[PDB]
Amino acid sequence: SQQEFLERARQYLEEARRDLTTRPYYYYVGSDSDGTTREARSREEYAKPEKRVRSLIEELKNKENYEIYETDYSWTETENGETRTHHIYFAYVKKDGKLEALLLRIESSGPLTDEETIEKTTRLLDEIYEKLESLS
Repeated sequence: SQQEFLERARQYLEEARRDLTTRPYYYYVGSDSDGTTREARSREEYAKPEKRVRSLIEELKNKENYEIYETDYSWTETENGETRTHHIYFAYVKKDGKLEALLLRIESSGPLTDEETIEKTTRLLDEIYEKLESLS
């Protein structure tokens, strides 16, 4: 059922929305149809490498009853020597009403400053949370 993964990613999204304007962070969480969930609350925990997930995605894009969803918002700004990067990737694959793979990557090199980007990232994290509640 991957309920563990569900709760872990819910908590990660909560903390991301909470610390959007507070502190850098890095959250990874990935589960497959076998249920093997791997997390990474620190950067170097997953900086050492999702392959089968994207391979199955691309294969299923081009047999049936599949519901696939993926979102990826990434923006970087390298100015004055500072390379502030931010990245959010979410994706779930569901073959024949059976969750085959779920993946979440949230990454923030530091606190956000653009009000527009803050609102966009909050809205996207909330959308991912609302979808994750539906995937239970």
